[PDB]
Amino acid sequence: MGTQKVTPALIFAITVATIGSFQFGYNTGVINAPEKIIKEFITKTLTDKGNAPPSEVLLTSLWSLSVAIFSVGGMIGSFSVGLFVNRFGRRNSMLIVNLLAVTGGCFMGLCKVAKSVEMLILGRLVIGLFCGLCTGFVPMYIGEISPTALRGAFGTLNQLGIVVGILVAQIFGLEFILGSEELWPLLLGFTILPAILQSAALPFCPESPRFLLINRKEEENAKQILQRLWGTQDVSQDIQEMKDESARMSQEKQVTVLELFRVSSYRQPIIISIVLQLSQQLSGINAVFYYSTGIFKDAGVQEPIYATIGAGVVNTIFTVVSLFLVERAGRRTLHMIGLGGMAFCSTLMTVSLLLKDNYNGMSFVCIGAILVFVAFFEIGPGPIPWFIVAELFSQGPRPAAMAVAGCSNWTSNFLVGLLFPSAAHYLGAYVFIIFTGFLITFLAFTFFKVPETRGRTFEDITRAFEGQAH
Ligand SMILES: CCCCCCCC/C=C/CCCCCCCC(=O)OC[C@H](O)CO
Ligand SMILES: CCCCCCCC/C=C\CCCCCCCC(=O)OC[C@H](O)CO
Ligand SMILES: CCCCCCCC/C=C\CCCCCCCC(=O)OC[C@H](O)CO
Ligand SMILES: OC[C@H]1O[C@H](O)[C@H](O)[C@@H](O)[C@@H]1O
Repeated sequence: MGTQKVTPALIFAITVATIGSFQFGYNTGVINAPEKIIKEFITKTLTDKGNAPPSEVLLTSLWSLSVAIFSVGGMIGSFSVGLFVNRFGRRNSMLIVNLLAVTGGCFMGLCKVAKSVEMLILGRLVIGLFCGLCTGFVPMYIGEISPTALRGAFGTLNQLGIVVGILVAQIFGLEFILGSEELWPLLLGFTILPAILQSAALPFCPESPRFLLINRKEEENAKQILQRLWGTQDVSQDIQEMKDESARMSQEKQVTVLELFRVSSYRQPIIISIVLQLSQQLSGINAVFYYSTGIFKDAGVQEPIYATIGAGVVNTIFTVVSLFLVERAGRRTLHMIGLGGMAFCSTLMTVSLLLKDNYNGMSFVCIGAILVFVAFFEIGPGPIPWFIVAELFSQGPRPAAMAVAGCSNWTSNFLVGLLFPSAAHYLGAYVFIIFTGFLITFLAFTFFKVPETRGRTFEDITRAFEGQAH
């Protein structure tokens, strides 16, 4: 660190940014607990308007739309990240898009009194747009304001906000909290509250000093930001690194999404970036999490909701473990340990489910395998893919790269949700071997192809890719 310090100003800026992370986690998790209540809302709304009651097929299809349109919004929003952050700045983009959060939140909060299934769906779409933007904005901002020596640790706070968001959503989802037939619209509308808090705090957060110096050529203002954030007058090493990046950006053509795949020095890190997002989603994490309640039930958990909240707690604990290890073990090591551990547990899910009707003891192995799967997920594959894309690129290509990588993350999530039910229908317990196959494939990819980013400047990493390309 040298004379660099973790100041209250720095902790403030990072924590305020991760309110967006919290929003992504909350909106991801919140819809699941009130599924039956929301289906009753859809039924009653259709018949209140005079229609025939929907079949189970239509209810399932409208429920699935309500859930999945969030991912569609996220695909669009994440892909749009580059547009916003280069035009408005990183801090200013986070401020502006809270208009989407409050709007989507109000649509969801008002859909019941408006007796409108359309408003629920529109609300989920709009909050999806917002969350997709957040998943790119937050690790970018944190990556650009963090001291290099702590960039991974601070990057992991993005995922910590996400898993805290999921857990709070699960806890609120309880029937005696906000998950009642009465108040479920408030469960959804809750997302307006972190938006108001974040929006009030964001003006007092600095704009990215990298955006200021490199994109806007405001060296003096950037230097003063760093000096305050890092609690030291001496920031020459970092300013000169940014000036090197400014020279680079001035010497490279304006970056487009398509160019990322055409240029060898860009194609290596964008393929790494995309494959790392795939390793996160094609792990099956959201399928395992969503369907955990039913799997727990089938293995004999009498009160499955408590096991799923237990998973949410494990989810949080091991994100904190990752936080404390990622600068020591490095990104490569934690990502590989997580992928390998998940491959073991997903295989054990298949084996235990195949055996449990003959050997009941294997029921408990199944329950344990899901919990340990989540633990290994958060050791690396949860936190690292979101922030590592910021690390793999210099200032110029970073927004387009995070747009592409973030979109690939949301899109692969969408595909898992779309295809998993059919795959499970044909393969039964063997469906989890599909995730095992991906996990192993990406474990091999990570070992051979993913560079260690810990403690390295963006310019260091970029020069290394150019050297490999040459
Ligand atoms: C202007 C007044 C505003 C209205 C008042 C509303 C406050 C009540 C709702 C709070 C949402 C809770 C926000 C939770 C955000 C947590 C961020 C996070 O999870 O941080 C992870 C890690 O700590 C990163 O440092
Ligand atoms: C009504 C009787 C109770 C039965 C139900 C109790 C289970 C509720 C808690 C957690 C479920 C997991 C949700 C939190 C994690 C979300 C994982 C996820 O990926 O959710 C996406 C899914 O498509 C959704 O949108
Ligand atoms: C009707 C039978 C067809 C099957 C069901 C209909 C299709 C569902 C499609 C996608 C669901 C994806 C769930 C969306 C919520 C997950 C949000 C999330 O946490 O991830 C976002 C992104 O992946 C960053 O990680
Ligand atoms: O903790 C689970 C969450 O981890 C990561 O943030 C994923 O991007 C998200 O899809 C998942 O729901």
